[PDB]
Amino acid sequence: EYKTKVSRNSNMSKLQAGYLFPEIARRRSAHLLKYPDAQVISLGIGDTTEPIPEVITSAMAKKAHELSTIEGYSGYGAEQGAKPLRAAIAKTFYGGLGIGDDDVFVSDGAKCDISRLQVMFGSNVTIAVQDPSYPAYVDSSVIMGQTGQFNTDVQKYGNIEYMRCTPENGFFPDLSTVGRTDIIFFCSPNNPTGAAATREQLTQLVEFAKKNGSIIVYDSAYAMYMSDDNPRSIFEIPGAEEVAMETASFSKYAGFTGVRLGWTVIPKKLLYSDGFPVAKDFNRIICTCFNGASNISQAGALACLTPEGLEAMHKVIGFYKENTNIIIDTFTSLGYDVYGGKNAPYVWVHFPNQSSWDVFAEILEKTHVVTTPGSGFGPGGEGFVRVSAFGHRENILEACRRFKQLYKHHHH
Amino acid sequence: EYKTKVSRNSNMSKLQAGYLFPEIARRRSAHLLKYPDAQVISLGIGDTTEPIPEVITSAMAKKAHELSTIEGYSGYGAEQGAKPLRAAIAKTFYGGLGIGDDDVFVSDGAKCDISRLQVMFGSNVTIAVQDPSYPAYVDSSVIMGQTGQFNTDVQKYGNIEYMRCTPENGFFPDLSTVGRTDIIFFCSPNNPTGAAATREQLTQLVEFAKKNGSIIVYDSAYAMYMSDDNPRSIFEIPGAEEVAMETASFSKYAGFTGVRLGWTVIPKKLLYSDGFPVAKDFNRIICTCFNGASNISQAGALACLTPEGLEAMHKVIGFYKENTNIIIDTFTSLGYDVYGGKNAPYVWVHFPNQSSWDVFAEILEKTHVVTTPGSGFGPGGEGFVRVSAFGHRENILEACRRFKQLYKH
Repeated sequence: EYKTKVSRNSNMSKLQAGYLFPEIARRRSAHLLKYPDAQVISLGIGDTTEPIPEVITSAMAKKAHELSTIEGYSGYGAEQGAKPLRAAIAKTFYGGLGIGDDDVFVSDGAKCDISRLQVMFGSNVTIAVQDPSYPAYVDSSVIMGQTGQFNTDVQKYGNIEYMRCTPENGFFPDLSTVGRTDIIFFCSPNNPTGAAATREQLTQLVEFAKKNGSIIVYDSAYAMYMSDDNPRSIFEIPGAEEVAMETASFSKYAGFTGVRLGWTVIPKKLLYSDGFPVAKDFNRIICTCFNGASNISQAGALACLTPEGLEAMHKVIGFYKENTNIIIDTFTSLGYDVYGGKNAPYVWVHFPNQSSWDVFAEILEKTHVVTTPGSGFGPGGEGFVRVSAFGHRENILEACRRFKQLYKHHHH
Repeated sequence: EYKTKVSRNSNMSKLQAGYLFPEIARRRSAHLLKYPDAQVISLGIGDTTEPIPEVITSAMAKKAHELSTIEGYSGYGAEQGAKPLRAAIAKTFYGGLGIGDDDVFVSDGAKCDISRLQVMFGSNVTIAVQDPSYPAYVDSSVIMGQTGQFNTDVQKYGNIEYMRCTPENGFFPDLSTVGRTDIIFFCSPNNPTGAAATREQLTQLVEFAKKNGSIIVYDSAYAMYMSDDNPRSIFEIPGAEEVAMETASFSKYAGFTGVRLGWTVIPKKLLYSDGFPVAKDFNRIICTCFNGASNISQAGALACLTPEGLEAMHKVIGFYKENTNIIIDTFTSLGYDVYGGKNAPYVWVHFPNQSSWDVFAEILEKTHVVTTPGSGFGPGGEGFVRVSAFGHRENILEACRRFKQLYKH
């Protein structure tokens, strides 16, 4: 067989396996070969299951129809996004926090923004992540060349600062034990633990970043699920504008998981060590490596940020919050320690003295329910299982009755 | 003022200025400040102007409505793209060329694919590009750290192999003078020259890559504008499957510039030096760094690849090709050497002994038409100007009558 003379990217070689969620998909397929008549319920990947509100899809269809008229047709948008959408985002989510429309960059999703920010930061930065955290932060770091090899003894890539978040520290890092890095990826409410940082904790985080001269990348993707009285944006902390940016998405709010629209906010006071504004490099990246969110997706997002859109999103979020309460009540009834669920549409269940992949496998085998093993979100990680609350009501109720059957003899 | 201690990415510092088209749009904005009532006609960035056919928009609207029903709602799609769409692409554009549905990766656009491919290749590869060429290839290379600084004496970034394409060589490089690199970015029909490589030239390119152990990244974004009888896909050349991948987009065929859908084709027999298949690393990038093309955009694309869709696209393409002819006849009547326009919806006009940025500025100032200066596409480059054919018929006619008035005399 012919082979080229080009070397495989050594950063790709550093990666341990496939992305977590593809590997789950594999095990689910293998399960269905074993049990062809199983009624599988997926509470794994956090994918929304209910229809997008009519107020939102009507706007998208209307925009689509307009594209076939002389008067309504539009080509390329500004790659930062439509001005009225940037304005609406700035007002709706950041009004009072000193964010201008020009600080908002509209994307096709937070996942893709993470990787574009990582292209911008480059191979020479060091990163810190919550441990556990959404696996894309770590994986994007490895791909960009920011790390060493994976150490199988500690289950960590070298040169990443994994800030451990545990029942014993209230799922917020002990910052006095955290080494300096250039970047700090910080998610609140956190995926997978569900923990939302308090104002006092975020204040300490900003103070930490300011003293270390770090940039915080704040992921507020689940902030609309907040029930506790905690900040929804990092920009609520005075000083955040000198050390933080924020990334977010409509995915979990509007059912936009397949529609594709997010944003990143980068303040004017966020500067590199030479005084260069970070937002100017992001703008370069966005103009050269991206061609903007879909015009139809942008019109949907614009429809969301209206009285009727906002009411529709509250109703949807409210439905998934009650799904999460059912799940919480289920595991608590069975005697497990269950974390999260209060401020986020998933629960973080403690299965001490077992490996999370084993618990994942046992739940899948016995109940035909897919969950997510905690070690998929990093070594801190082990052994919790994340259970998603997204699903039709009857599917959630049925999953929970299957859990009850599986776990009835465990406690006490 | 407070500054962090994070060091600016030194690859960002390398970049000589803003991206080409934003910098033009700035000059356009300054012009409208100076003359608020100027009737500006834009023939700069190749943005489509005609409405998307109803067959396509009706499919997208229907998909949008379906997302509001229990039965029609869908969340995350496969990051690689809906299997029926990957199948439609494989069959429609590559049927008979040995391309399987699993070799197709559906994206939100070719510009974004070039960047994802460059993340995949990483910092340690060297690149060759046509000179002139579409600026994203070079800029993505600089961003990924594949280059040195910009050299102002030659107008080139260090460590990039600029393959010279000229009227004199038929806009195809003398491959015996081209140094070995890992990657060869090749556009056919080329943007900005309009030149479409013949089957023999492409055969030479494949033979060149094979003996050098290079990967060709073939950009066929304008291939549907082909008039000459030349290959539309690199995979028409036997042996391309061992050395080449292809990228393309719906933007220019369906007016999708704002809708967002393209694809990359990576063949099973394309392997890194250690035997590892390239498509496998691409798939890993796509699962980690991307969440899939919009479901509505995929529905629109699926409707394009039907008899009705293909008919609509043929009609729109034919319209823009007539526009191009008008532009060619205009500049030829004025005594300019004009290249391209046969196989692409833009014309490459030679303005001898003059700076293309100066020409761009004169045209804008005097006629209120925006063009693209050739130096924007690299040192080879100077001083040509690219004129796009995308526009309502009346605006193309008006723009041409403005050029005639300015130059005729």
